[PDB]
Amino acid sequence: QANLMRLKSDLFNRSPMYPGPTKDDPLTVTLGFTLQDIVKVDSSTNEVDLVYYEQQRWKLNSLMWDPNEYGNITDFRTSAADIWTPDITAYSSTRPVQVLSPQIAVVTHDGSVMFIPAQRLSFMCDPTGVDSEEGVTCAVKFGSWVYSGFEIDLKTDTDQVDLSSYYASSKYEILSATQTRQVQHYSCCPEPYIDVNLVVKFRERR
Amino acid sequence: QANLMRLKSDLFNRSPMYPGPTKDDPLTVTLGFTLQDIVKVDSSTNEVDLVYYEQQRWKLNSLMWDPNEYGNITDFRTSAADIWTPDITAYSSTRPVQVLSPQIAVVTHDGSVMFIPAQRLSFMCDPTGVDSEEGVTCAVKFGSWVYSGFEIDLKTDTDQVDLSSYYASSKYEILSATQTRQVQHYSCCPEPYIDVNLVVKFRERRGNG
Amino acid sequence: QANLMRLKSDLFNRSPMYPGPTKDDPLTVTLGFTLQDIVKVDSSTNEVDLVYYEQQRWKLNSLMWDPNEYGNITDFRTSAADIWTPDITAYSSTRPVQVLSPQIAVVTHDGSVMFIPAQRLSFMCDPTGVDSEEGVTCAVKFGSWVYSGFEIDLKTDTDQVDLSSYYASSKYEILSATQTRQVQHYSCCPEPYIDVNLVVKFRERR
Amino acid sequence: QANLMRLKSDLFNRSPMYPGPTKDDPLTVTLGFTLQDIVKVDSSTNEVDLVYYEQQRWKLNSLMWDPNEYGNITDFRTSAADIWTPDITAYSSTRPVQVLSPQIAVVTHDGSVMFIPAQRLSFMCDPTGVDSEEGVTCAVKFGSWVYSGFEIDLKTDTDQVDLSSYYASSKYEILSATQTRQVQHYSCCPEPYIDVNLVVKFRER
Amino acid sequence: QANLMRLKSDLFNRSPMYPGPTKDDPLTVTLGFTLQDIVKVDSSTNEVDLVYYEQQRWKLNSLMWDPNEYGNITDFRTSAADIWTPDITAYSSTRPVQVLSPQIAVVTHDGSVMFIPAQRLSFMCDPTGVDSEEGVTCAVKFGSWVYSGFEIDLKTDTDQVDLSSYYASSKYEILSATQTRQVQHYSCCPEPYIDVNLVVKFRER
Ligand SMILES: NC(=O)c1ccc(-c2cc([C@H]3C[C@@H]4CC[C@H]3N4)cnc2F)cc1
Ligand SMILES: NC(=O)c1ccc(-c2cc([C@H]3C[C@@H]4CC[C@H]3N4)cnc2F)cc1
Ligand SMILES: NC(=O)c1ccc(-c2cc([C@H]3C[C@@H]4CC[C@H]3N4)cnc2F)cc1
Ligand SMILES: NC(=O)c1ccc(-c2cc([C@H]3C[C@@H]4CC[C@H]3N4)cnc2F)cc1
Ligand SMILES: NC(=O)c1ccc(-c2cc([C@H]3C[C@@H]4CC[C@H]3N4)cnc2F)cc1
Ligand SMILES: *[C@@H]1O[C@H](CO)[C@@H](O)[C@H](O)[C@H]1NC(C)=O
Ligand SMILES: *[C@@H]1O[C@H](CO)[C@@H](O)[C@H](O)[C@H]1NC(C)=O
Ligand SMILES: O=C([O-])C(=O)[O-]
Repeated sequence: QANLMRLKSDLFNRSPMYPGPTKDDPLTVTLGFTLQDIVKVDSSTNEVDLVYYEQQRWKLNSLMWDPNEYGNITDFRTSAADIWTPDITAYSSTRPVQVLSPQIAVVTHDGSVMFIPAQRLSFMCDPTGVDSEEGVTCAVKFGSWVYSGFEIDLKTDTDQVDLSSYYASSKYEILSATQTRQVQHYSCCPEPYIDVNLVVKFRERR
Repeated sequence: QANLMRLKSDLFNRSPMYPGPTKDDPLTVTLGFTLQDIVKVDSSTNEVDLVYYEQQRWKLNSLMWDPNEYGNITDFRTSAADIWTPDITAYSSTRPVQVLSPQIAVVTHDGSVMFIPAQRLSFMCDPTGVDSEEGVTCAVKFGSWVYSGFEIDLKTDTDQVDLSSYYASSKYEILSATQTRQVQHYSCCPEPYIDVNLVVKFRERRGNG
Repeated sequence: QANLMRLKSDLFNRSPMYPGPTKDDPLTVTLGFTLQDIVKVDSSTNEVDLVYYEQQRWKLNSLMWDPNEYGNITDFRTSAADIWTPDITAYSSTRPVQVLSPQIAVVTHDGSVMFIPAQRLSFMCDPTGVDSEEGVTCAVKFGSWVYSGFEIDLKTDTDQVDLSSYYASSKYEILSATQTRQVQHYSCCPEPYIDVNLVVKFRERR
Repeated sequence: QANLMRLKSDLFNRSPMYPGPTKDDPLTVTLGFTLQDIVKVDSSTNEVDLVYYEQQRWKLNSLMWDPNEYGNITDFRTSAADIWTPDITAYSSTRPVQVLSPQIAVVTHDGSVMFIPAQRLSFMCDPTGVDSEEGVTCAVKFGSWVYSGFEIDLKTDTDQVDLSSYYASSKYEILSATQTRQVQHYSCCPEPYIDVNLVVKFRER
Repeated sequence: QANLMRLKSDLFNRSPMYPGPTKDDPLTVTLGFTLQDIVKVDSSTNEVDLVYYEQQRWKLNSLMWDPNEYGNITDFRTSAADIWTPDITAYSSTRPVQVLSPQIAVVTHDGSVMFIPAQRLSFMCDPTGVDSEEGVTCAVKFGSWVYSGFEIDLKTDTDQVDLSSYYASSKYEILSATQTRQVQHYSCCPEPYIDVNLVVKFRER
């Protein structure tokens, strides 16, 4: 309708696109995971496949509007191609991430943005011992590929992974799943990089 | 020809694209399934592969026209890129959906749209006992990913899935299948979300009953 | 060369694209198949894989020209993305069709268009018995996905599938292969739909 | 830098794109193969997988220039999307060809173009006997899909396939590899079609 | 924000895009590898699968700017499609390379560009004997596909591959990993081509 069409036009067609965060105007991205299934374990390559969805949240000044000038609209759905999105990357993936959900985000009038992509990820993980009582632990770090802590900081609202949608007839049951902010120093690069460490302990269901 | 070119120019070139539904102007989408084949079952990963086509139907005021002004055209075929389509998503898929049919919809002069994508889906299903007489039951929810019940509502014209085109020499025979509207509350989000729940009961092709 | 550049400019840049057939201006598409190979049979999923090319031919008034006004040019090759092409679809496929030839068509001065895509198709077929003398029969319907018989009719020039290019060292030999126009109704839709039914009888090579 | 930006602007941004060859102005494409590996043999489906690169060469008047008018530039690299390229197709492929090299060509001042795509190809081949001393022979034709011999002719500079880059630890050794022009008639079509027939004899190492 | 939007507009919207290096304006690209995992070995096809990231660095005058004129910005992140990038190719790949990281580079005020793509590569490698204590050695050359040594030269900062992110529970342990500039003369082409040779010696853990 007319009001939403005006708002989208005023936000996206007038200005050039947001060029991303800088040292003077840094950005904090909130991350959270909802784990749906450990689909597959490969003991001959030490790869494990997860299905999850990842809640991403950030805020920009350039996406603010006054609701009363646009028919009391407080939020709207928009294609993720119309906006900047953070370059969050699994640091130990072995295949390109597969997208399982529409590339659509929600923008709120205060400038906040929320994007919740469902994904299937293959990553490095040794499953030896998964058929035992103690189970096995594996971890994967999620963070910006190209932005140091001076441009992108991360945090979580909770260190507990949401397990309320976990597939009840999975081959594997979860013993614990946590999501924790940490600071990393890489050999390539003298600046600190932030990531959220997803740590999942699991075993064969029996 | 001339009259259709004129109609498509007037609908798509003059105005900006429809920005999707809102709370003030919500939308109801009708869904229905025609199940063609259960292609395979993976008992080591609890994945099942379905081939089906999915009838989607909705109505917009912005796609209305008077047929008298356009050579009595009452409908037309158009690329699904030319129009908004609902973001209907399987909630327990394990692979991206594969598209098996041309991305083309039919628009009618009252503003109603019909779009019938044929798809192959891998989703989460435990096939233990599929080789029994009783068979196994599995389910997958289809609904909007991003829109709550305040912007998108769903319904079916019937709760009976169409099985009249099911592949007769499939490895799996279908005993029954239903498609039912339901309301969901996810822990991420306070608003109700609407889905259609596809339930399929099946077993390895034998037989008895 | 100057004449062809003029012709293509006059046909494609002076007008909007052809919007496809209608009830008032319907179209007949001629189909024929040339079967190259039955590559693979999967008896665990009842899928079979063919390689073939599919001659498509139709005629539009909007693609006519006088050869004497364009240096006696009687036909030309053009990208299939520059023209409308029919949405011919296999009705029992189990995977997206794979394209094995360049997406180029030939337009003739009478307005006729010929497009001959080579394809690999996986489709529903029970191969049980293929290792016997009687072999096995399988079938797949090809037709428009969205256009009824009132907008697109189909026909064939012959009911015999061309086997003159069939791979002589294939695992499978062809006993017969036919292509036949059919009409039927679907529950979705009030009008009849036209298809061409590809019926192939084959057995393991002896 | 400035002289190359001028030359490219003058060749591509002025005139419309080359519309391909015609009966009045036909084109000869030179083909040659460099075989890197026979990677895979599937005896259950009679498919074989090659990795190779394929030298394609042709010449157009609309790509000519005088070096002296452009800072002594005698050739340049450009995206293969910026130009027309020939629709050379394997006639017995069973999968889409996989592209293993960047889509960049080299244009020279006489109007000649050279494009050398690296490719992995699955094609129809019965490998029964590959484990013997005699080995097995397999063949695949490369030619235009849509142009007859009246618009596109083919040739080779040599009948021998270049084997100097063949992988020394491949499962298969090459006994011979030739590339030969031939004329073909298909039942679809009354005109002759030209192809280069790649014939490779090989056995297990 | 305002200053970065001005700078990007001034670098990418004012001028035509860089047309790549020439003989009069050659370019040197620095390469370095960080090996993360030997994921897979296929002893029936002699293919091996590596996961790594590859640091690429080069420098262009046309990407230079004065920080004082742009709010003291010394560098910025930009999409790799907005800039020219070198066509670095693995010369013995058997499949298209898979991209595992965002296609974003960092440009610095002196005109230097750094791009560090994460990749998965299948390449030709005989793994027979990987289950022994001696292990096996494999090599793959990385260089420009279309530019000779007269337009693109390569170098490394160090001969030693970075193994500090190597997956500790990999099926395979690394015995050595080096990256070495070499000069190649191919039978197709009479000019020298530069590559960096990645040599990895490994065995089952
Ligand atoms: N300040 C700079 O000039 C700069 C900063 C960062 C990079 C950069 C770093 C990286 C690495 C940091 C972490 C660890 C591996 C990968 N992600 C990737 N891509 C990049 F472009 C390049 C140049
Ligand atoms: N009111 C808001 O600001 C809002 C509303 C909806 C979302 C949103 C929700 C979702 C979730 C709802 C259901 C359950 C999981 C996924 N599908 C996905 N993507 C989204 F953008 C984000 C923000
Ligand atoms: N008259 C209309 O409003 C109309 C007509 C046709 C369609 C339509 C039909 C179909 C079905 C007909 C055949 C059988 C399955 C699929 N192909 C697919 N896609 C479509 F858009 C939709 C609406
Ligand atoms: N003269 C014409 O009107 C004409 C000429 C050629 C074609 C054509 C031929 C072909 C076949 C010839 C060879 C054998 C299989 C495939 N390549 C493919 N695609 C085409 F468009 C169509 C129409
Ligand atoms: N000067 C020229 O006319 C020229 C120069 C280079 C090429 C060229 C070379 C190559 C080869 C060099 C290395 C060895 C195999 C492949 N990569 C690939 N693609 C190309 F376009 C073509 C023409
Ligand atoms: C928006 O809010 C105002 C203030 O409460 C109200 O009067 C008005 O009816 C609302 N709706 C529109 C469409 O303006
Ligand atoms: C081109 O080559 C000539 C002859 O060697 C040389 O004298 C001249 O300086 C060159 N011109 C340019 C513009 O580089
Ligand atoms: O004539 C036709 O082609 C028709 O009516 O479909």
